[PDB]
Amino acid sequence: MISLIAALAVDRVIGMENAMPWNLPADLAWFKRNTLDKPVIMGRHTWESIGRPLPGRKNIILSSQPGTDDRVTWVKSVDEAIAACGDVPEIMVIGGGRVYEQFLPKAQKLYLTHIDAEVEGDTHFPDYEPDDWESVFSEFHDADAQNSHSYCFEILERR
Amino acid sequence: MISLIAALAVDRVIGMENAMPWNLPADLAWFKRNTLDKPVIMGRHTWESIGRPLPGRKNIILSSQPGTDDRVTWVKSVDEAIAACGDVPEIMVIGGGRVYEQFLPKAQKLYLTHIDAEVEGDTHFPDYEPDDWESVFSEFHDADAQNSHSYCFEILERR
Ligand SMILES: Nc1nc(=O)c2nc(CNc3ccc(C(=O)N[C@@H](CCC(=O)O)C(=O)O)cc3)cnc2[nH]1
Ligand SMILES: [Ca+2]
Ligand SMILES: [Cl-]
Ligand SMILES: [Cl-]
Repeated sequence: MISLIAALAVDRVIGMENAMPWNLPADLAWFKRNTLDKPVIMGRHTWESIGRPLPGRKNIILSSQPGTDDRVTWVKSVDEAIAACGDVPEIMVIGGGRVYEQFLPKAQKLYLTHIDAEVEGDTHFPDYEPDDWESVFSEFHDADAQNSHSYCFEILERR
Repeated sequence: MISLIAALAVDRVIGMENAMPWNLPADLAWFKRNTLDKPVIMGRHTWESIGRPLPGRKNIILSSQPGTDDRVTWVKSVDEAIAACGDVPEIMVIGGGRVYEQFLPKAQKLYLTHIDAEVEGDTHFPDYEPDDWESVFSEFHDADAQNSHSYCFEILERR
């Protein structure tokens, strides 16, 4: 099955190119715990934000352009990307925006981090109609010495 | 000599009730490059925020309270903190606010990172007179894929 994981600010704004104005190590640990040992599919901007292959995961880059690197798999289409993953229980789609747009319709699960931050932004996580999704897990956390803002982890299941 | 190093948001804000709302790996790399192989003096709250000893530097904690950790050196006064540095050419003071206020009078150099971020702070860098310091290095950078805000590196020397 296919899953989407993302960090959303107020109004569902997500990053486009520059790094988001927040510092949430708790959220990065959550991203890690949930994607480890799984293939991850991402767009070119996400690849640049990351800066190197995510370890312990199969890195698949979906893009209309040229693979600048031999350590990851570069695909030009969604079907190629899915194929690249092979036969696994869960495929993780890590963004950015267009990439989430493309896999949404095929997704069965969503791992979202809702962050209490108002950021001005162009892109938004695709519109998802909850009556179509079941919220099965939600856990809020306050900001602290290590996390710049309040955040709530949430898992949703496609009904 | 004694130097102070700090990251300042607009209005000299240096800390908030929670972690600062930004993600600036390049600033962190500049901090490391400038403190590596040097003794570092910090207050207890800064220490708590860090979590561990900074590798490759001698860590000195200035605080009225007793120890807590055996991997660093705990001191009770500024004189004590200085003496514990020994014979080194430059001592780095890394905050917070109170520590910076107390050591400014003896400092000859400032390594500052001005970050374009408007936040409500809790603590601020002490007020310094621009006429008393000479900027001998400055370098501006916009936010990018990995850094959330624009920032400018600056080194000032006491006139
Ligand atoms: N929840 C969630 N949070 C995010 O921050 C997020 N980021 C992306 C894309 N951006 C990034 C940027 C960096 C790393 C990263 O360095 N992760 C390391 C963890 C290292 C660490 O814990 O510092 C990884 O190993 O997963 C991951 C995704 C996608 N989905 C997200 N989803
Ligand atoms: Ca100058
Ligand atoms: Cl992308
Ligand atoms: Cl402190």
